[PDB]
Amino acid sequence: MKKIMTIFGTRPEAIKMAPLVKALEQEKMLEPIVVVTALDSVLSTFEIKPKYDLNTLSEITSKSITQLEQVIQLEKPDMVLVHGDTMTTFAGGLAAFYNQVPIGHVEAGLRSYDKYSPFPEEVNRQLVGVLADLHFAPTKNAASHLLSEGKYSESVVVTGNTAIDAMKYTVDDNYKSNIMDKYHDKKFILMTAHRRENIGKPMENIFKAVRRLIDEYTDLALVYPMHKNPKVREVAQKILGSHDRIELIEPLDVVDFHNFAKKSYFILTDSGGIQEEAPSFNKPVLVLRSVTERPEGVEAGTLKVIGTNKQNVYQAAKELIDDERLYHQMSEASNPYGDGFASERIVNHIKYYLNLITEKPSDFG
Amino acid sequence: MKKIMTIFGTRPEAIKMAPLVKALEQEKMLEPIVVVTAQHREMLDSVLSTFEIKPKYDLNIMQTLSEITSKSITQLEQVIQLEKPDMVLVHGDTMTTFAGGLAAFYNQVPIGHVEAGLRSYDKYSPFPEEVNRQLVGVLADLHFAPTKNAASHLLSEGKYSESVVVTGNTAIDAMKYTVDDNYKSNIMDKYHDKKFILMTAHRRENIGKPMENIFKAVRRLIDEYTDLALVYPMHKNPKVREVAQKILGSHDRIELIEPLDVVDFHNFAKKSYFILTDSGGIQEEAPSFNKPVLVLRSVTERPEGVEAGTLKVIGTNKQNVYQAAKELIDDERLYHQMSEASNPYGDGFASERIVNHIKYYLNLITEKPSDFG
Ligand SMILES: O=c1ccn([C@@H]2O[C@H](COP(=O)(O)OP(=O)(O)O)[C@@H](O)[C@H]2O)c(=O)[nH]1
Ligand SMILES: O=c1ccn([C@@H]2O[C@H](COP(=O)(O)OP(=O)(O)O)[C@@H](O)[C@H]2O)c(=O)[nH]1
Repeated sequence: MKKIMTIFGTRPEAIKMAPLVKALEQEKMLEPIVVVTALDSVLSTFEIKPKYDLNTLSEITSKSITQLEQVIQLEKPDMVLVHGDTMTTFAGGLAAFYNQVPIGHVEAGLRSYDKYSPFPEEVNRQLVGVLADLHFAPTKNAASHLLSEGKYSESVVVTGNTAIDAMKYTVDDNYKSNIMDKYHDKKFILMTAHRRENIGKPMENIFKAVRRLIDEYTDLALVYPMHKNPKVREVAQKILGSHDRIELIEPLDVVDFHNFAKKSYFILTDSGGIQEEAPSFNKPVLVLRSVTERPEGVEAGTLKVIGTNKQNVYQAAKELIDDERLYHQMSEASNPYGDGFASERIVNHIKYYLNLITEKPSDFG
Repeated sequence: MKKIMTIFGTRPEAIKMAPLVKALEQEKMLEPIVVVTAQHREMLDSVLSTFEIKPKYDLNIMQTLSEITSKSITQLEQVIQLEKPDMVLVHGDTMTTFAGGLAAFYNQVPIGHVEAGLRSYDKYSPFPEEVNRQLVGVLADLHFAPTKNAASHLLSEGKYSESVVVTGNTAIDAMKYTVDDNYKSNIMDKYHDKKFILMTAHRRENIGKPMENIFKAVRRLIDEYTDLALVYPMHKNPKVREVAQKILGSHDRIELIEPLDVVDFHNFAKKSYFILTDSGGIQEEAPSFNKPVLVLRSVTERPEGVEAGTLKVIGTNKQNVYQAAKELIDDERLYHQMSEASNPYGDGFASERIVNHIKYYLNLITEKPSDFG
């Protein structure tokens, strides 16, 4: 009945938007129109078929704006939903605004308050914050950023992060894997590293710290689904290669990654999405960054921001291994990012906003 | 020297940026690189000749709002990468302002926002200007706020304290260049025995009935008051002109004319009885001419002139426009209250303050200018 356009252009966004597309599909009064800019394995896992598959930073924005406008004018959606902070999020929000279509921002209000870090993500989410009619903040902290900036009180709602909802479709407590069977008698670290700010010396530092832990603790193993970057793979192979307790593998599909994460000892990562998922797996996370836009997990105790200095990475992981009570406290901390029903809240906020229902959902929480 | 790129694309924007380009020219340590995008093409040239400015780049851009933005960002990036400016200056809230600010940001060039912080706090009014100035507020490194009220909007939104500076509006600086001692006009001479209303209206007012309402209210005042006249420099839009002709045409004491060059418009505004307009720029200039303004907008981002007393916001309802104008005509005390009010928008030296803030920011000078106000 009411057309809800969902625009997304990356695999991490597809994971976060997929459960919302399923909730919009299940809702009788709303019809989702899926637009991919833009991944295929995520779309098949959640059984989503895009209606549109489109397809310098200036050229990306320029092309995205005009093509998304063509799709918006053809479909005439009642609302456009954009996610987070990528080039597509801003281009989709701006094309919607120019066509006077209401905008819902999924995962609204994250802030580093530094224009050049993350670049261009910090500016993208701040620019979308200007356009959006509804801000689906994942946490009360993100909602406070928007309320303090002067966004209208009633337009800011706390729903939780849809990353936790996606886990309901992927986790299988009877999951099977030959790599997991190989390390049945080991405690494995699950590591991922993709941030441009960690290319070069940060990566060498991280790998030497992890290699030292692998040498010192014989019952430890490492599973590292590596980004395809040839330089980082060369560096990974020199420090971490030819070791039977280290698995240097390709990126995992989301079913395999979530099930690996659920069996890991702890996670080492610079990922934003893994920080929101990890507390629901009861897995401590050591965040390989110097600044965070997810302080909620730090306050809850689920994560610890350790930077990329070789000594700090090594010492922080060693403390997690040696102090079982600290490990258990980080594992048991509740997820401040959601309870798995963010999509249902978002759907009911959309219905309320479009005058299809009288009840407005309460803030998650 | 440092390269200061000044990007602007419309005649109103050229009027406000021209005195700043002249101050950047006069400044020994800075070089202005003038980039014009020409959404307004013909009228933009007479502004450039009045102030003696020759653009280094003249891009042909100018179509949906998406297409304008899409074309402007890539072409302005090409100019930014070729020139490698030390700072990009954008003005106000047009499509060029945002596209130039975004291309500068993607190339990590510092951004100075001339006329920063105006807010209606309504996403669809002015559309797309309110959103454009809010989007540029996210990108800018220096916010040259025209008034303390505009600076308060930026400070309340969380912009860094030292990045927000009050300079006054460059619209008042431009009026120093539009004085013509040998000024004459045959239209003014024809109405030497009349009190004329000077009216201007944007093309967007003709989407729905606002323009028709305004014109019927004004025609009624011309019919009722024989000593009144109307001077209306019309946008070229054929649809605007059909509606003007159909309501205000074939009428004694009404001049339906072409857009005026800025020297004539400023000199017509000084001899008018009062101004009837939806213009943003005229609201900032009018107090310096001691002229009352009836603002044809439902929401304003210029409350300073309302507080000072030169401006009254009256909307576009036919009865309200007619009653508000009739009250100005009948109540000489109220006309006097709106006339003698001081200008809260500037003193004519905003450009010098902007230039010294730029020098300070790029570490060329130690003194930071004080806040105008
Ligand atoms: O090999 C991998 C690594 C990550 N993930 C998932 O991808 C998201 C995180 O993506 P990434 O770290 O690349 O991006 P970020 O979240 O930092 O933007 C989370 O949902 C992870 O569970 C995945 O499916 N396979
Ligand atoms: O025929 C005209 C009408 C206006 N102006 C000037 O143009 C600016 C206002 O332009 P406009 O109202 O079209 O745009 P706005 O300010 O509303 O964006 C002010 O400097 C006016 O003095 C002009 O030179 N000639």
